[PDB]
Amino acid sequence: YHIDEEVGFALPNPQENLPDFYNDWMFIAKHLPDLIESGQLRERVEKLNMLSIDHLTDHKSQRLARLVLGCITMAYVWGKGHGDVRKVLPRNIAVPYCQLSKKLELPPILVYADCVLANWKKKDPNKPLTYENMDVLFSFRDGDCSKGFFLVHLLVEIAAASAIKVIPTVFKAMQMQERDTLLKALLEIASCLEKALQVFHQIHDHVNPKAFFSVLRIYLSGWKGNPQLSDGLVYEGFWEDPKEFAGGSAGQSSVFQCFDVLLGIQQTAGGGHAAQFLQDMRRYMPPAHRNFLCSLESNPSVREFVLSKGDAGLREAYDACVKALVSLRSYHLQIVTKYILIPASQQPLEAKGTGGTDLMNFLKTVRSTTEKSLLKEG
Ligand code: HEM
Ligand SMILES: N[C@@H](Cc1c[nH]c2ccccc12)C(=O)O
Ligand SMILES: OCCc1c[nH]c2ccccc12
Ligand SMILES: [C-]#N
Repeated sequence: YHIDEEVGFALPNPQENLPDFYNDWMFIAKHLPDLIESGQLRERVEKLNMLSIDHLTDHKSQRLARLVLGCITMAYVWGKGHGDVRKVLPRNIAVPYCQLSKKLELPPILVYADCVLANWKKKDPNKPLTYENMDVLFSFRDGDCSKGFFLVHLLVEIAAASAIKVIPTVFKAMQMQERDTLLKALLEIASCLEKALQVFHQIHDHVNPKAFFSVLRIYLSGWKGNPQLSDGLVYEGFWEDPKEFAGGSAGQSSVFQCFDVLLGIQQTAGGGHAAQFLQDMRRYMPPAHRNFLCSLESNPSVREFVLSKGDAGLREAYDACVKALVSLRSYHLQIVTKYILIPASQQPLEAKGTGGTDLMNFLKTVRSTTEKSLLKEG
């Protein structure tokens, strides 16, 4: 399902530079801070050629092109970020992006898989994976803190993906009726999620609230139920009409949905607005990751197994994992308070996320549903 023991769902060292045929593309993406502040970005994209996508070799190259075309499309649509919006996207950039998006089974807009999972490099390949030894490929503006913002996600993915290699043990242990193995395995998955919470903490160090809310957040925004492009973005040449597509969010990460599926926390059940979002966001993941969540869903329920056995140590191990998810979501709400709610209040009905959710009801519903799945002695 394209999963690595070392790095998780991220590409193990993604493609940094394209074939030379797409040098028009790579120049605009690499120098986005300057071109946007100059006010000359839109002319530079409007004055382009319609480059055909046939000469992109493999998956790693196509995933860099997604990121290049995606970043460019955001810089073009939003502009300097003040209100001057572009409701129509040029035929020269839009058609190859739509064609590349249809080939990779993704929507034509920047997603988590682009701007986090394909948007990094190792400085000194020998040394271990960390904030000092890592750097993003692309930023949007100067002082947008995109290095810290994107890489904190990637490091939390990596921390959480230590658990993903334990999953086959869990289902093998249930199938073979091996209780002690299943107990050990669940505690290891809990241990990984606790360590993922510690990796989360550094967002305060590497990301400034005002920088995030006012500068960066507008470039991660999309155009599905967005007042600025209410009908949607027009992909000229490729599509007849405007088309709505949700903006980027960590809700588009597979790691952060898979533990709910693993543990039998039914976030996607019920038909309410939150479940609908979390399901819909699986179409904003690359197909291999969508299949991982699928495969995991098709397995027998760990929850049902644990409740059936009348076993305290097994229930407690299971609860460790659920607690860890509740801790992450509770902390994420504190991050939302510092990085959205307070910044929004210093700005001269319902607050909307970049993905389009009613964020405070949404997030608390998702945390609530997680808490309800705590067993507590059967
Ligand atoms: C400045 C930092 C952050 C802000 C302001 C923020 C804000 C939000 C918002 C508003 C949503 C609701 C969905 C939407 O409409 O977009 C959301 C969902 C989510 N965020 Fe974040 N977020 C941040 C960082 C993170 C990080 C670092 C992670 C994980 C490593 C994360 C994981 C999630 C997940 C998994 C969801 C989906 C709902 C859930 O399962 O709890 N977020 N976030
Ligand atoms: N949904 C967040 C933005 C966000 C947080 N983490 C992300 C990761 C990728 C893309 C977007 C995001 C907001 O409304 O502010
Ligand atoms: O909202 C908290 C973010 C989150 C949900 N599930 C996860 C699993 C691993 C790491 C972070 C998360
Ligand atoms: C978090 N989006």
